[PDB]
Amino acid sequence: GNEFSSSGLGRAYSGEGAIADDAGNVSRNPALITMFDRPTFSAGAVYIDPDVNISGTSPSGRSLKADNIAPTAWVPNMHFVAPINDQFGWGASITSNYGLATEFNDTYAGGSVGGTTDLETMNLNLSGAYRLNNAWSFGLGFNAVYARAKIERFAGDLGQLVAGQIMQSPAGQTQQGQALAATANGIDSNTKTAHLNGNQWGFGWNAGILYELDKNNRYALTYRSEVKIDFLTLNLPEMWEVSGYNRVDPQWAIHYSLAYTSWSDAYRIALGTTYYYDDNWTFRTGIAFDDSPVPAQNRSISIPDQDRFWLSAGTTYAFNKDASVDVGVSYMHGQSVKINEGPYQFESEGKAWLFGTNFNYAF
Repeated sequence: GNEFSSSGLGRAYSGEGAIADDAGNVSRNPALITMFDRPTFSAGAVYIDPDVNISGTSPSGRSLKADNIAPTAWVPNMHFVAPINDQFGWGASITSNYGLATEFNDTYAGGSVGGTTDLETMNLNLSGAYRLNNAWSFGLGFNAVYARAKIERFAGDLGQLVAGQIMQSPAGQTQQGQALAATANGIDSNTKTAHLNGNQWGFGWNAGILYELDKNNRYALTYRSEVKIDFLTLNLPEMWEVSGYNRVDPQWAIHYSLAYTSWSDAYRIALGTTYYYDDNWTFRTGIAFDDSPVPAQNRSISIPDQDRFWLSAGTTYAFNKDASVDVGVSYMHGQSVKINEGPYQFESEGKAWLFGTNFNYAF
C-alpha cells in the first residue's frame, strides 16, 4: 500500500498489480500495461493527516510529552499508460513510494532523539511490458528516485543527566568537579547537536509477471528492487509482492495481496473487494494490516512505524466511458507501543486519516 492512487487508497491497496482499471497500477506492476487497449492517463494526489502522540518521562524529571509530532502531507501521482501495438506497451508515472516526517520542539527533554526528521522521496518510472500469450505477460521498468532529507537533533536534557550522574560519583563533593557537575546542566535544551541536510538521486528497476486464467481472473508477481541513495547513504527496501483479482460476478470482484519488503524484515497483508454498481457508479472497500519492520529493541520515536491496520472505503464516478474520478478514504490505526531509545523510555501511539482524489482520462 503506497499512496500511488486514489483508487488504491479506496481498496487499502489490496490486489494492486493484479488489477488494472486505471493507469494507476502499471506503476506497481509493469506487466499490467498489457491490460489497456487505448492509452490511459490518471492524475491526482492524496492528503495524509497523521496524529502521532508521544508520551512519557525522562530519568531527569523533564517531561517527554510530544503531542501531534507528525505533520500532514500531500502526495501526488502522474500515471500514463499507452499501447505501442499488440505485444508491446509502455507507460510512465511520477509517484512517491516513500515519505517520512515527524517533528519535535527545540526544547524537548529528549531532543537527543527527536529534533526534526523530514525525508522526502519522489519516483520517476518509465517502463515497458511484453505480452506473449492470452495468459502470460511480463513487464519491466526503470526508476529514478529523488530523495530530500533533513535531520536535526538537539541536546534535549543530556547535560542534565551527565550532571546528576556526576553528582553521584565520588567526584561529587569535589568542587574541581562542580564545574563538570553544572556546566552540563548549563547546556541549553536546544543547542543544535546534529545538522545534516542534503539532496540526491537514486536509481533502480522493478519487474512484473502477470498471468491470467482469463478476462475475469488474474495473479501477479511483482518485484521492486533496492535503491541506494548516496548523500551518508540511504536505502529503499526490496519489495516482493504477490496478488490476485477475481470478478466473481458481473458486478463483484475480489483482490488480495501479500507483500514482503526486506529492509536489509516485514510484510503486508491486504484484502479488499470492488463492486461495479453500473456503467456510472462503482464502490470499493478494503481492509489491511502489515507487521512492522522494526525489531522490538530498535524502535524509534523519530520514525513512527509499528504494526498497523488500514481500513478503507472508496468510490469511482465515470463521466463517460473515457473520463472518471475516484474518491479515496482510508483510516489507519496503529496500536500503541513503548520505545526504549537512548536513556529515555517512551510510548508511541498514532493513527492517521487518508483522503485522495484522482482524475481518469482515456484517449
